[PDB]
Amino acid sequence: ERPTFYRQELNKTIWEVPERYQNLSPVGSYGSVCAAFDTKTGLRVAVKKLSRPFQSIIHAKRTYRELRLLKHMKHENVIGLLDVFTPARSLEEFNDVYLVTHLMGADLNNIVKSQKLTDDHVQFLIYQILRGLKYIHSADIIHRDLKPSNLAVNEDSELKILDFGATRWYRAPEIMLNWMHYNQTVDIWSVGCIMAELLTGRTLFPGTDHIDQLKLILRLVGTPGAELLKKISSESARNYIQSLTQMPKMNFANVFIGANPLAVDLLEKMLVLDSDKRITAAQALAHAYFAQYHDPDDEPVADPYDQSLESRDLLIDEWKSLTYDEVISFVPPP
Ligand SMILES: N[C@H](COCc1ccccc1)c1csc(NC(=O)Nc2ccc(F)c(Cl)c2)n1
Ligand SMILES: CCCCCCCCO[C@@H]1O[C@H](CO)[C@@H](O)[C@H](O)[C@H]1O
Repeated sequence: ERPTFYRQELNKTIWEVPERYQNLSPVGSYGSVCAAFDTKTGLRVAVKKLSRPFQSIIHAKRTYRELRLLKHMKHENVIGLLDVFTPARSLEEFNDVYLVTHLMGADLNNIVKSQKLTDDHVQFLIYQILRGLKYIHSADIIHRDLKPSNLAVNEDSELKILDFGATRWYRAPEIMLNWMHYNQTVDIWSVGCIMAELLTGRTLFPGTDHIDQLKLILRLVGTPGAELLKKISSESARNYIQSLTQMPKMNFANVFIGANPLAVDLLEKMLVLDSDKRITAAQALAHAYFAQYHDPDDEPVADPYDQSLESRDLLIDEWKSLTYDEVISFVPPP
């Protein structure tokens, strides 16, 4: 039935968790996190107690979005939920939400440490990012903030996409410019930036501020062509682009000296200024770069995700009751 809970003071609050979660050890103070050992499954886990989840309409709305999103994500290369619990026995005593996931003690920076990786290692890591992206994108979700710190990787370089949200170095140029109709290929831009860095051992676009970032990008990809200029709604944006000194797109072979030509080719297809022209995640997985990994029969797709439900304007007690239903309805994975 209901598990037996135990109480323990941790992170300046009294945590109340199932007996199955042992040796809680704080690893951070959105919400505070402890590392634990799950005696039921035999896994090391991260247990997150949400901070102030139902303090305001906004916090309530965010708690619900976060829970619904994590419950929906069921893929090897994306973070998922091992468990969700509340010590509450009713809606009326319900106030705290805890989320449980695989403990991931390293991100892509922790494993890569500014060093060149081998080409075979890059194929495996990027393959996994694109396999997870195919799945996220198939749900009609855009990550919007893919970077090394949002990618968990175990010592065996098995990788999961996360969202915890220099922080600007992997952002698509349109995002830097506050465009308002992004497509999924904003994430593909980020993947190109990550991929370039893994190969070379160096940040591709290490901008010092917002405008320097755009400057570095344009130096590599070129100033916008006529086709792209035709798609610019903003009269000021237009005027500005028209007064630029046309630089040709650099040749990526003379930037990524030494690299597998297949890698250089993929990067050319990812880092195209015009978002409409960037390769998609599904296309990228079929690219010859990934021949040793690609398997069309095990690159699964998600059920559709309804984002209008979290975009409602509801009362706190309404979001709290809806979040409660989500807690109670959780079914752990096999
Ligand atoms: N700061 C916590 C500490 O980790 C502990 C923990 C424990 C249990 C459950 C979750 C996290 C954290 C890190 S990552 C995360 N949440 C998401 O990444 N959500 C999310 C949103 C949109 C997406 F598209 C995807 Cl792919 C993922 N929260
Ligand atoms: C200073 C020049 C910056 C380059 C302009 C960004 C081009 C990005 O590409 C643009 O993406 C938009 C956002 O989804 C789409 O609506 C457009 O169709 C697409 O061309």
